[PDB]
Amino acid sequence: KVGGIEDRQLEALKRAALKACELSYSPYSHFRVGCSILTNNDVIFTGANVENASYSNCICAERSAMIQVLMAGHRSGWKCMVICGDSEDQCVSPCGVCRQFINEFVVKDFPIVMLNSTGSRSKVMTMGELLPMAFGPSHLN
Amino acid sequence: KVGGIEDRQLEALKRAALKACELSYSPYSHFRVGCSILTNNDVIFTGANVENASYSNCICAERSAMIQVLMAGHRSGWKCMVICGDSEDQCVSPCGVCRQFINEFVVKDFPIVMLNSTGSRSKVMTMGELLPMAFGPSHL
Amino acid sequence: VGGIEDRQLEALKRAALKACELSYSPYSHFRVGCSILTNNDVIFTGANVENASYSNCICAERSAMIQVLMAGHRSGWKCMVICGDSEDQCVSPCGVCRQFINEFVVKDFPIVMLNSTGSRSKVMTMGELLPMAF
Amino acid sequence: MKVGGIEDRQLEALKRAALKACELSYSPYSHFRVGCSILTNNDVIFTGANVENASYSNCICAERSAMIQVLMAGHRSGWKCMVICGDSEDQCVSPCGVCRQFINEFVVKDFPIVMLNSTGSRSKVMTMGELLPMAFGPS
Ligand SMILES: [Zn+2]
Ligand SMILES: [Zn+2]
Ligand SMILES: [Zn+2]
Ligand SMILES: [Zn+2]
Repeated sequence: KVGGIEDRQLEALKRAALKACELSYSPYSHFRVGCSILTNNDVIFTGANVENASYSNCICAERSAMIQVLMAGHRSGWKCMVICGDSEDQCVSPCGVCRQFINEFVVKDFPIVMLNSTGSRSKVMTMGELLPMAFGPSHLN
Repeated sequence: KVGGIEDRQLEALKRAALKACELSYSPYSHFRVGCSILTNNDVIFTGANVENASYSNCICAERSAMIQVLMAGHRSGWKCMVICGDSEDQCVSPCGVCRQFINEFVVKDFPIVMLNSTGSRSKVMTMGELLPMAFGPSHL
Repeated sequence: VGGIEDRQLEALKRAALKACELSYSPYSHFRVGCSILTNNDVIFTGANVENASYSNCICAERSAMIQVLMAGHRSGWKCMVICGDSEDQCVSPCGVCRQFINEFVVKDFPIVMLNSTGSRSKVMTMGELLPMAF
Repeated sequence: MKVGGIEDRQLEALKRAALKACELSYSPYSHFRVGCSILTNNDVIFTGANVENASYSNCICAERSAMIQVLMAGHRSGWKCMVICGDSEDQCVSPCGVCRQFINEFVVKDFPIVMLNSTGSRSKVMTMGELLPMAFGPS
């Protein structure tokens, strides 16, 4: 149940993620996704997916949330991320594009909580687990 | 230039875009770009480019700025956008990816102001001029 | 089309129309086809490829360009035709594709856009479609 | 033996094709070249290289270039193996999250992905399932 995070904080994060879905702009898939991030200063940021007529332009909820955090000055030290989506049964897991984005700013043990639309199903995995052998700045020279 | 927008607001937009470059995360290209957007109720949002080891994952300043706007619940009626980048002489222009993103939320007369790195010069173009015969929902 | 022999343009339009059969689009069901004429007067074709993650979708224009580039033609393309799944409206390239094309062609590069059947056509240069390119 | 289900000759041929595919790379911004090779069910080999753009967001990795080739050739599934090799000598080139999500759309969980360094010195074999767990895929 996510180490390094108070029960109240985790409860708050999950509430923030479900509510973030309301900010979704998805007139093409109609599939809404919400995401919340807890900073090292215990501040909560939220994001939602934003689609576009040109499908390549879609921005996921996770990336929206991270953009918000980064623009607010929080370069690192994030404590947790919660992702919630309009999936009735299965939990919403971040897509590869988002995993690559998250990997750029968090430590290997960074916790990512994935929920289904109501939170009746949940899973917790670390950044390291979701993106093994991550491609990073080390591959450049 | 830039009708329907007071000069006071345009000026404030220009400085915000200039200063937005400081929020950039570009440890790879080292090229910084700042963007500011004025909403219909005259609130200013700013954004900067965010790079990634994987070039595919980079987010331009214009898109980071629009994300800020959208996540604040302003899904329509933006009044103007100013882009400023680390370009000595020439005015930084929005790439095609960002033009397509912007086109999704603004009218054709939407003004896009492009500044040089110092903000001593500018060039104004409308969304319609920057992305003619744009791919839109009507097509879908 | 300036500088394009009519037999090349006709062949291009035909290649674009049939290219949409290579499309993988189970999400939008919107099939798009694209063909490119090399300076070599060789025709290459592409179709859109979608993905569960919309961000990963590759348009037909880009699939066609990948094909041309992987064949070793990094310059001198003569024309491009795009055939969209829009019945009564010519399909125009999205901003992402315009930026991609701009990387390899001259400002006068012609881009022909057709509706789903090819009964309607519209031509525009690269420079007209992406003014003041980045 | 190195990779299950793949003959030693085939693989050898794949590694050579991937290394050679690097010369087709268009990378004037990062200068980092990447080559990729794919073995179809039909035993045919396709190759691809990375293609960059002034707008970094528009870059297409070698893995995606090779898959576009395969798909446009009519091979919608049943791929046997994928080989990836980059300019990085001191370590193998692993696919970025973008490519993993793309590959995941067309292959089975046990699909083998071979990663090599610039020369071929180092190598590592991992399956699609290991590279992208809890994948947000078609299934
Ligand atoms: Zn995602
Ligand atoms: Zn851009
Ligand atoms: Zn496109
Ligand atoms: Zn990649």
